[PDB]
Amino acid sequence: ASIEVKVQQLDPVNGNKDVGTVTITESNYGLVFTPDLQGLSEGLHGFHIHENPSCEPKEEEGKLTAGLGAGGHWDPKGAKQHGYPWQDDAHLGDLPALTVLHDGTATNPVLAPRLKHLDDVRGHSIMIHTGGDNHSDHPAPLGGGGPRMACGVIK
Amino acid sequence: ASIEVKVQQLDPVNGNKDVGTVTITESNYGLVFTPDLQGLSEGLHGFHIHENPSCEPKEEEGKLTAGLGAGGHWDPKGAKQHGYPWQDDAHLGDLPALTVLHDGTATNPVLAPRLKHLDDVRGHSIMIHTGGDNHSDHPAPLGGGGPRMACGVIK
Ligand SMILES: [Cu+2]
Ligand SMILES: [Cu+]
Ligand SMILES: [Cu+]
Ligand SMILES: [Zn+2]
Ligand SMILES: [Zn+2]
Repeated sequence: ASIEVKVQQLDPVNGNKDVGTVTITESNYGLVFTPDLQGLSEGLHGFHIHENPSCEPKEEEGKLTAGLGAGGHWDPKGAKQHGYPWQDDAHLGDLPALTVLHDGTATNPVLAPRLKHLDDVRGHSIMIHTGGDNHSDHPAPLGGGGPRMACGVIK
Repeated sequence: ASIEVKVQQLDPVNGNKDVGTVTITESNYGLVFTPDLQGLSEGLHGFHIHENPSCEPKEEEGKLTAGLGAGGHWDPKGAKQHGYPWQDDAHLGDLPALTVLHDGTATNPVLAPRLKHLDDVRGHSIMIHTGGDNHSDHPAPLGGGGPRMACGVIK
């Protein structure tokens, strides 16, 4: 079983652009997210499951903000803090950082040990940030992910 | 946990050079390897625990080859197959690939779900290859890691 998520670079002005997919599979140690993306800025990128199954933008203080429609990091256990994928008292949506190579592609799979079944993540969104993820709210909030650069809805 | 492993770039001729550390800690989901490395080549690199507690070279067909003193991938359960970090019938030493950014640094931690206790890795070595890791023995053996670029002995 698997879930192929279509991911798009968010552009509230001229329209979202397809950048590939992220395929979710189950392993004996948790859900595995295998990316097949391209056209992205090289480096480490914050990667988390957000609460709403939406990648639409939302007006925030006069600005149509990319991906705000997805809401915050998925936190069904009410951890109320950003952490490591292997930290029990961190948002359940906190996944390992995504690696984008020099050529703008991302194909390295990552494991989210706290997620066990595919049905558990359906009805939410996967977000890729412009910044990275140090898995802490220190010194920057939410791992320093910053703006939402790409997103897909898990169905 | 906390075992700070000193890592060196391997050069049997010109001499080895310090490139930083890899700190190993225990999490509720397995051992976490947190790198703090510099001076490495950009890209994903094969990252595995090798059997011998040595990073010394060894003669291969008359050629003193970097890191061969470390032996092969640590495979205490006799999987005799290279695979994913979350694959039970793969070498127990198979870790997630290490990400080295454009600037040559690596700070992104990775989880090895099948390694449960610090002591299990003591008495072995941690290897960073020149090539990447597709977590398979095809089309290249041992994930295509190829030559051994950097290494550290786990005390
Ligand atoms: Cu680059
Ligand atoms: Cu996020
Ligand atoms: Cu290796
Ligand atoms: Zn979070
Ligand atoms: Zn292996």
